[PDB]
Amino acid sequence: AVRLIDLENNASFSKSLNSTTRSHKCTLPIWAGDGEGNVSDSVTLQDVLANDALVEFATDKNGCRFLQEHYPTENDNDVHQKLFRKLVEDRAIFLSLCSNMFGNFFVQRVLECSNTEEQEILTEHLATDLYNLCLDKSACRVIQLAIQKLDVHLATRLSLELRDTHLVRLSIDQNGNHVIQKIVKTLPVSSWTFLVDFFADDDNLIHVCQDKYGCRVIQSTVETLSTDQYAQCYQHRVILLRSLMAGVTRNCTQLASNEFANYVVQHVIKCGDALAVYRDIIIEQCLLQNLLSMSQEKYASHVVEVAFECAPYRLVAEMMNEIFEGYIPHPDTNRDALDILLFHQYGNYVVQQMIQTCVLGQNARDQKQSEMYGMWLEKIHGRVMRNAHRLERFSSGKKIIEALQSMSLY
RNA sequence: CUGUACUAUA
Repeated sequence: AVRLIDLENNASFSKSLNSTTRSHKCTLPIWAGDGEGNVSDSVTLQDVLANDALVEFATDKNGCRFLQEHYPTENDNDVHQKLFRKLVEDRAIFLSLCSNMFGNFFVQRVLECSNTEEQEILTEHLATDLYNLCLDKSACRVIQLAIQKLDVHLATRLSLELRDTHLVRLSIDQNGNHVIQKIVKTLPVSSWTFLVDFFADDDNLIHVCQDKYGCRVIQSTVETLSTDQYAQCYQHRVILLRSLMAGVTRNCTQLASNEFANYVVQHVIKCGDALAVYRDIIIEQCLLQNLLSMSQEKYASHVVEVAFECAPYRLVAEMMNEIFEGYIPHPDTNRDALDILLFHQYGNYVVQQMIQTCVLGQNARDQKQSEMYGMWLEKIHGRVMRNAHRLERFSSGKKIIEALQSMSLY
């Protein structure tokens, strides 16, 4: 028949008429309320589409809960499609609803029901200002649900927008860190290798690693790059881990004594396996020659404690020899390192661990190692006995004496 | 006389 070109009707009054609300706090339009901030029972999704009020419901708590509850999950439903198109016609409106205290929860809902086609236009909108969406307290939850839910090439294309950005700022941010960890915990290393190249710099690693939030970023990266373990005929992850663990090893002395970085150092020491070489470097270059000072610190004494727990015998021997005979006695008190750590409110925990390691190590298969652990336990016992009159009045001394109890130091 | 962090939105 004859062609019919149906243009859409111009309506530049919708926003001006949906800007009228009852409460100045709510944004729900007055045609849809019941007077009490709730959504009237005659209101249907066809009414929302007809009055062009998707934004105004999404910016209100009860209107957005209405949208989330009645949003059709099926991708071929007509109302689903019309609502999705209203969401994504304007990029700036979409990025406003992502950054909205309430609207984000709707955006996450359309992610949960999405198909590759929808994910493509969602990804293209998010990529234009991904970094600022990651800093936002509301939009970062959208970004993380995207990283989980998108097809892997789409999420890769998204996370690559973070390259050449101020990643120190984003990593130590209250909101941004959980994005970066999500990337590292979900996407293939090929999608975030620029993070490992960024943390290869010493300055960036220290600033990010010595932070409330960035130390969890560094630890999540180390966990993901090391958990590969075997299943690898080649490497790649080993070279990336090596590139990162290099800076940790070069700056471990500072990191081990920091209020936050101590936990990353403990993870490296405690992990073993693929991190077991790096563990050894940390003890030989940072802990050794500094056991007495680090065992007196609030943060580093946990590092010394896990180092006694997890080290191989050949390093336990050097640590024991440093405590027992590696320090000059105090000029006025003639006090050695062991005497200091017995009565010290942090170092007592180190002494309790030395005893535990020597007790567990008596059951080792090698005879000489068993005799050496027995020798070290006997040295600690003698000093505890010469100071038991004072140690029995402390909780720590009661723990120490009960640990040395009824032993066979063969 | 007992000693450290993050685990964030209605």
